[PDB]
Amino acid sequence: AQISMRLYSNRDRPNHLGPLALERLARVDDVVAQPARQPEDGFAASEDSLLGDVEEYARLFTRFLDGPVAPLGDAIPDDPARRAENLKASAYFLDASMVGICRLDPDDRAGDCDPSHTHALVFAVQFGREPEAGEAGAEWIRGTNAARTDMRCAEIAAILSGYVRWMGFPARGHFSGDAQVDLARLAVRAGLARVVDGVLVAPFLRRGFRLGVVTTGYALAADRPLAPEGDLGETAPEVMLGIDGTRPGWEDAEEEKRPLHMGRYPMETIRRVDEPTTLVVRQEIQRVAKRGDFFKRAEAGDLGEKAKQEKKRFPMKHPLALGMQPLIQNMVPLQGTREKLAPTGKGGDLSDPGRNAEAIKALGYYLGADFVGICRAEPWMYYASDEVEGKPIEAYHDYAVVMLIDQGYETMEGASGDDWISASQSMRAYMRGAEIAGVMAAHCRRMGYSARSHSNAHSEVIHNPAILMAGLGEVSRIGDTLLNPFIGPRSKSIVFTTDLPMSVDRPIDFGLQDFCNQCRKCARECPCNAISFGDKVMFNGYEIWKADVEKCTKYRVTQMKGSACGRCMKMCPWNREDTVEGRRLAELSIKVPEARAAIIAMDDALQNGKRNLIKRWWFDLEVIDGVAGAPRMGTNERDLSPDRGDKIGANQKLAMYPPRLQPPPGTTLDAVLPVDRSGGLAEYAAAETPAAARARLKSSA
Ligand code: B12
Ligand code: SF4
Ligand code: SF4
Ligand SMILES: [Cl-]
Ligand code: NA
Repeated sequence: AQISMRLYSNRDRPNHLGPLALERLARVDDVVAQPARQPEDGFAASEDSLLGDVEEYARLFTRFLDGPVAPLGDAIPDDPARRAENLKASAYFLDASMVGICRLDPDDRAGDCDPSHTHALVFAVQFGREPEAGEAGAEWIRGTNAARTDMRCAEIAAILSGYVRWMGFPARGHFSGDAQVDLARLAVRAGLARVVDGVLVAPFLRRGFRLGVVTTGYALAADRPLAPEGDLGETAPEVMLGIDGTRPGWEDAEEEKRPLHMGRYPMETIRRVDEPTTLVVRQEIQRVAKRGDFFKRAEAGDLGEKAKQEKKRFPMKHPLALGMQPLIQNMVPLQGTREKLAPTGKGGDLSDPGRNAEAIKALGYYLGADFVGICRAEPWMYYASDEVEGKPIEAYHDYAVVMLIDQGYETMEGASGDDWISASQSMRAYMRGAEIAGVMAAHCRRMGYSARSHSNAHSEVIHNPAILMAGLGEVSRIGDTLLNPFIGPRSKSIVFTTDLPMSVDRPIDFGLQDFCNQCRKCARECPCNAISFGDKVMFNGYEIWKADVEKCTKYRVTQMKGSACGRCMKMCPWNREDTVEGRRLAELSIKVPEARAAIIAMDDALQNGKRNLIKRWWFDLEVIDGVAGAPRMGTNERDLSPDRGDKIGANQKLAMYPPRLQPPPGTTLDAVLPVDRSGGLAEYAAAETPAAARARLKSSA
């Protein structure tokens, strides 16, 4: 029934080409400049609207369009064609819609622009889809598209300019809200648009778009403008069908037939159940100090000196991740309120919780979420106490809005999972989520409903049980990661809590317990053997495959041949391309139990998980002592591993750290609690089986 996905794989298409067939458009060497403006919204935004909130995050991102420049090291590639590919691939990684590069002339440097800048990276972001007339949340969104899309342009320009600054080259970001150059002119010269009746028109971006620019003296290979008159070739048969793995020409129209609140993926086709597919015993779940998060344990010294020394650095070794850091850290003060608010009367009719749910979903999809779900924020989902002052955390809000951001299939295909780009994949998703949820929570507060977002930089809730209760994933063998039937385990979640009354979603059942029970690929491929090859256990009141969080923490924080790790997400059979056959393999896994073992086995026989060298678009750069250079100890380039054989389930002994082996509630980062590994190993051997738990509970039912 869903026929918008691609027929053809993009496995041989380098990332710098992007998802659109820009290389098949008619181009010429030069065009005559003419006056032009960016697309704008058709209607005006009310005070019920989100406008003030996206404007605030744009202003925040504006502070990072310029910054300090690092010292130039010895490891930046000289070739401007290679530089151009890398930087275009970077923009597409950050979800630019269309990217091009041009030279800056003297008339461009005659304004406030740095006279050393000779090149411009120009990118467009397409307008978001908006709800139709009469749909829930239409008043929240109408008239906000240029400001919403400007926000995303500032964000991307700030990250990319900061990335070039960390490589040792001055660079400045620009967008409508703060520009030293003529954006519309540069968009024409870089080949993204043409002028129609004084307004820019971009092939393929039929909803409208906004522009961002990074100017720099980092020399880049330039592009050519579009042929100025006549048909560009956007509906040629190779383009329409997406032969090279590009977006099919009918996808826009087909997508617009789904209500915005339903998302892009057909989650309405997955079975719902009232209780999760795995046992949750709420009366037996103890709340955990934030100080027990194993990154906080590492920071405090619980895992030894090396882990402590590397804690702040480990995800910020690559210059691209360093470009994101300022945005991530400075969104934290904007996360929101814990105190009750009074309804303000803004936001339209909020009396139907079913419609409030649809409005919130539409809002998340508009802003860029891949999935949106809603659950009750149960008290046991909040941490017991904060790690800084040690004060109790209250269960202050009623609902959790959970959103998933796809970490990116095509980048992960090129990667080892634990190489130089790994943490940049995590941070992009963390950054994008934090932005979306910050805006959404601010809108709730505008309507007089208390709301706070919960980011990688500062959460007061554990995301996992909210992902489970919101019906966005099932418990997987990976352990501390939940798996979605369409994007697999390839996601970062963001949560914001709120008091806005909403209908809640239900847990999902797509057969994963049976599937993971017959598969061991993640376990086999984990560089530190942290994933369980055995059966599910009870842990702090719930059934789970408990990974060894001490082993995984130490590997991610301290391994030196990349930046952190997410290899388990890469190796999973459910991590697949968004094509007709890929979707079909997932459908079969869901609908046909007798096919699962074959799918599991063929995933290895066909070498899924092999590194695709065409997709390796990033530079292997490690910042040490403030300077980018070649990796000091090398780079992980892992391939598929052989079996551990047949008895590994019975032989592997992992350590678990339920509340009794954690720093108690009220413990702060000022105290040290050496991790009790021998006790955690014994605790795992003593864990109740889920069968025994069900038997025990039944005797009190
Ligand atoms: C610290 C941390 C880690 C640490 C330490 C985890 C720990 N247990 O201390 C380590 C290094 C192990 C880790 C690893 C990774 N993590 Co991590 N991490 C966190 C973080 C920031 C805090 C977790 C926490 O507080 N743990 C301390 C206590 C609560 O741990 P716990 O008692 O052992 O409980 C864990 C689970 O059992 C589960 N949980 C708790 N209560 C309940 C109840 C039920 C019913 C269920 C089903 C589960 C569940 O949540 C906890 C996750 O650590 C969260 C984000 C967040 N705020 O939740 C993510 C988070 C869990 N990580 C995530 C991911 C993706 C990863 C990696 C894949 C790394 C990467 N490249 O992205 C790996 C996966 C490791 C694995 N095998 O599963 C995602 C998972 C998303 C998803 N799809 O489910 C999260 C939610 C971050 C995010 N916003 O997306 N991470
Ligand atoms: S790799 Fe196999 S076992 Fe591990 S999570 Fe994916 S499907 Fe489950
Ligand atoms: S469990 Fe940790 S170390 Fe193992 S693959 Fe996953 S992220 Fe890497
Ligand atoms: Cl994590
Ligand atoms: Na795969």
